[PDB]
Amino acid sequence: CYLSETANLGKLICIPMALRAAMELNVFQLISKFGTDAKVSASEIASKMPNAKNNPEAAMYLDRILRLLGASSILSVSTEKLYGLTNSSCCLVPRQEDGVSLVEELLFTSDKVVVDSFFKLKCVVEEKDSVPFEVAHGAKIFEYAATEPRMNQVFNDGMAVFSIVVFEAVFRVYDGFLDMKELLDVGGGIGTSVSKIVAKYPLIRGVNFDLPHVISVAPQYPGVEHVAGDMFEEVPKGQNMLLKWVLHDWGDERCVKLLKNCWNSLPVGGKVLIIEFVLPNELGNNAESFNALIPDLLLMALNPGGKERTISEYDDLGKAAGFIKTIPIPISNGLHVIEFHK
Amino acid sequence: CYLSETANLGKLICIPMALRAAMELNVFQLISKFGTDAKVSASEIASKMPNAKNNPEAAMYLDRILRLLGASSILSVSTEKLYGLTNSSCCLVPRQEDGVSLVEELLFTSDKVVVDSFFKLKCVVEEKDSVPFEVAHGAKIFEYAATEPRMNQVFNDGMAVFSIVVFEAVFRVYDGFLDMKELLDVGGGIGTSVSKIVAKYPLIRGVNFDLPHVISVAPQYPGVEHVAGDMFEEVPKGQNMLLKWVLHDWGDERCVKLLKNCWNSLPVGGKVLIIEFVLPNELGNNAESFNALIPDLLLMALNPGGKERTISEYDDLGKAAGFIKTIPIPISNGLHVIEFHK
Repeated sequence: CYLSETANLGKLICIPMALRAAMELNVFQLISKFGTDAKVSASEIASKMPNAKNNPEAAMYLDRILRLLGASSILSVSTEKLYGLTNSSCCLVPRQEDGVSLVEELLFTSDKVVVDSFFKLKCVVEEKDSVPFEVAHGAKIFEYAATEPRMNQVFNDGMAVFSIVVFEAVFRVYDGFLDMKELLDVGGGIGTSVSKIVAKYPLIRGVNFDLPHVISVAPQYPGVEHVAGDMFEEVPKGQNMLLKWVLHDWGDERCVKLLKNCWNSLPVGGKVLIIEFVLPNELGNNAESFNALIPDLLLMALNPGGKERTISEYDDLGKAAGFIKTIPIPISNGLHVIEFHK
Repeated sequence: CYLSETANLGKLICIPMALRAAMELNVFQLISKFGTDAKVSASEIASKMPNAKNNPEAAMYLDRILRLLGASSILSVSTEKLYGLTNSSCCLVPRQEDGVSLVEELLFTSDKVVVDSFFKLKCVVEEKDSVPFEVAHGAKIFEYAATEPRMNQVFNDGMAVFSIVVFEAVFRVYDGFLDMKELLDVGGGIGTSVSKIVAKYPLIRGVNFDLPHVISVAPQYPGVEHVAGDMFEEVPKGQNMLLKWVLHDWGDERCVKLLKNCWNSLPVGGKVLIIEFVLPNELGNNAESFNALIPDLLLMALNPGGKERTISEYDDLGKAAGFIKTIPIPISNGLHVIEFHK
């Protein structure tokens, strides 16, 4: 009956926006600053909030946003209501170690520019060659970013803090980093990714490869030697090559051409490591299943032409260039490390 | 484990914006226009979209979206993917009788002018007397809606549909109407409510009562006398009064005067009927909880004066006006008739 689905389906938008506002207001942190498995009032949390000081009602409005995150299991409740951090609410407290937390990723996935793009998802389907983001902002995404600092930050801050947790995950399972001479990181960005590798495997020689306009600003890393160029023209010579989140940006023709350029500048007895989220064929309310789908949608909103992929499809791509024995390694919740051997 | 909490919290934004594009692309009617327990595929669904006749990749993208819906169980999945309506997917298919769905309501809860307002939920906690809608748009809700047809209509079409399903329930459960001659709808707008009531119970002389400019347009219905005026000044005399989704738009001191004025124009054994979704005293992942939270959020966003309330709070209000019996009557998933007996 309807008055069922008015709640089931009507909560769907309400939760993320309530979460977002909580993140924006620190909440998840200010709560942790009180203790281990602690349990706090709205009136308290708002008391540890500078620009609330001037607002009386600060208390009651916060209690209304929180009880939603409560009922959502995103927070935990006791009785004046008392909220406390949860398993999948701890990823929102920045570590005292660095400052890391899922916050920066999530504030990006749900940014007005991402959602305003989603608000036009119905266009990939109706109009051929429509870019939701373009339809939504009337600029090529890279044009927009060039003139929109806040948008640029949010994207970079996000795919970084993310990349970190993605790498901590690979520096836990994967062993293949022991017994490497050099990795050549393709579309390596400004080298951070590999910087990380060089420092936990000094055994390795670091080559960051990306476009000249990128490389020119890349910081200087011990082990990381930068090299500018067009990976679609020619990847540089090397033994081990990284492709973390590069193939999902690109189609099939183009994905091959890059994977080809890698075979060439790679010796026999040597592999291209490809760090991705592999799309199961059995999609379910699995984090396996959802870690592929989130990007697919983001990829449809921001990059009509990219796509996440099933282990079947990587193996088709990473073979029509001339590889064999594509050895996929499960890492966590879908993070595979599809090895492409020459 | 981060890489787990990146889907649980990550999906929270994608699902809604997917459902939207789905409803918008008209996916739930087309899967139905196939059969009863039909399992259909993007390729076919696409060919039914006359707008997607000329966008080759049409199907490919629809598939990419519908996947995300399958995972979350809006749709149902099988093996190419084949999807079909479900209990929920169903409540988004316009009925043979009336053309009614949750669609119009869910397309409003998630409309851009509402999300935009959600993207300032935090303002309610910080800046005192702040109204996210106003922060986000410049205008007050009504200023904006008078110069913005598309928004105005979306809001009507949603409030419309919601009422229809909300009553169908009331009437399946509440014995009180059979046993009434006069019903005065206080804040009835164009009195579409007190019509539905009189139409099903024609021994009732209905009175619809709202402000001149509202009443100034209401149409004419059999068994309904319209009456212009200001409920917070005087309320017309009447055997019984209805107050559907009124109390919740106002704060305690101002609900009390409205209910006072009501108690002043009632005979003894007269009663105010309060139709609200009621805030449970302990919340959870239950339709009784969200059916109260969703509106309590939309309020903070669009009218922060308004709140949802607990049966005990509604009772305190009534008693303040000098009624003397509160009979809470559960209807469905949190929906109530609360009777204030004079």
